[PDB]
Amino acid sequence: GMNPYERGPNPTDALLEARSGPFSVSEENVSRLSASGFGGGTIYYPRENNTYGAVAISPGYTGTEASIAWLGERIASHGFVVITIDTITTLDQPDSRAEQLNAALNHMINRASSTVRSRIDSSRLAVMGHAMGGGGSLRLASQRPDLKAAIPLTPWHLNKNWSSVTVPTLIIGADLDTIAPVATSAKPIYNSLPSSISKAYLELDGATHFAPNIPNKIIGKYSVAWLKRFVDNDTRYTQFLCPGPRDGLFGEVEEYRSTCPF
Repeated sequence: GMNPYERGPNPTDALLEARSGPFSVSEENVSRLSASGFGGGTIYYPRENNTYGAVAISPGYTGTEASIAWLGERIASHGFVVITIDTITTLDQPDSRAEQLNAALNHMINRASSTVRSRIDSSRLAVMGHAMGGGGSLRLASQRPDLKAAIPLTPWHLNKNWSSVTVPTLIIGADLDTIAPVATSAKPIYNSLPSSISKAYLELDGATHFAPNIPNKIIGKYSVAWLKRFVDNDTRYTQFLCPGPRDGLFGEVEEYRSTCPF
């Protein structure tokens, strides 16, 4: 098609809500010893002979790669090369996690096997992270306006003012989070982002701080729609983001805000 970055079948709610997307995925192990500037991890990549955008995902404080593994694989299965990382130590702070997200992106582009490197369009990169890892994704986005998307999940950073970020950013909050409360963290972060960038706020209903650490159909669906729209420029996914998920009785979320139209 006209957009050279479109991958996969035309989307539906059911296809985005499924446990796995349409792309067969393989894994490349990144040992802690092979990793420069992060703690190792796993690269999930589509076996099909396309090039895809690449995504690095960081866990949060005391969290391991296993706390975010499901989301990396799910996203990769919709047509992305995704690394889920361990950090250098489990106690690393958000700004350290930002440096490690950068190191993880660089590893995929420079240090992985030719099998992985040949499937990456190194010009189309995104970052994600849970909690302090979401704070890391915000810091790195602020330093790297070349990134195509950022998805901070139940994020925390010391700094809530990310008005300098121009990367399309989807903030995911959890209404029952007591560890990084949306009242003091996710919502101040989201409202700091400029009106003039592509951004959205998605607050999960009945959700704790740890909602991102188990398979979650809503997180999977809208993370994939966000990356599709902004890493792939794929306007087939605009309809999922704008006006976006409904709230209330038959809805998907507690609250959704956006700078739609995209």
